[PDB]
Amino acid sequence: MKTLIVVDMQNDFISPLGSLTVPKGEELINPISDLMQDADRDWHRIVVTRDWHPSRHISFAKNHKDKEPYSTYTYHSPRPGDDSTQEGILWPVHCVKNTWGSQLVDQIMDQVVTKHIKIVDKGFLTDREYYSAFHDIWNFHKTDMNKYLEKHHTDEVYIVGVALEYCVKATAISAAELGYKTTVLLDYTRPISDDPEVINKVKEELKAHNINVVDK
Ligand SMILES: [Mg+2]
Ligand SMILES: [Zn+2]
Repeated sequence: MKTLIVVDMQNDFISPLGSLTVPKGEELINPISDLMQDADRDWHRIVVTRDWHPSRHISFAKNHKDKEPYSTYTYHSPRPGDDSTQEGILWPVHCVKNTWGSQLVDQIMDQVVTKHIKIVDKGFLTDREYYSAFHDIWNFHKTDMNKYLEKHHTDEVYIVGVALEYCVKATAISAAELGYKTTVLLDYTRPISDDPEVINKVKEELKAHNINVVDK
């Protein structure tokens, strides 16, 4: 069956008042809300995801001496004895747990609360980045996502939300790797990068992982 995953539709990403606004992100609120309620889409289940960071999170530039937001940083595997590394971006503080910024945007939250929609939080471990809604960048900690999808007989995963080139892409790739027929509905996503070229690049990467990219 089909599960819709709505990725990180949170204030810090969507509102201009947010600390890490996705350009044109406000355009997604109503259409995604409509998508969630559209019976023609045959959603057996909907899952919404949230970045759920502590203020001391390793991904915030603020928590690093002599490093400013949007700078590059070398992350180190948290497993002891493992010494591999990954290139990453240090960010402005965003989606801190229990703050306005980490709240699902009103219109989505309203749906989640009244329809009792499953929430998956990621990014709460201080020591690592966590783009994918399925597991951290090391594939060390997993969320309950996969188990939830399995319980609910999911064979098709549809992904919408923000940011196209980060949490959306990472979640889509996880879903495909785990054997779900995965689709990204492009029109229901936005990149953080105000660069039109970024859309094409992601499109190609997704297709290379056998993920369907359609507009609507
Ligand atoms: Mg802003
Ligand atoms: Zn984040």
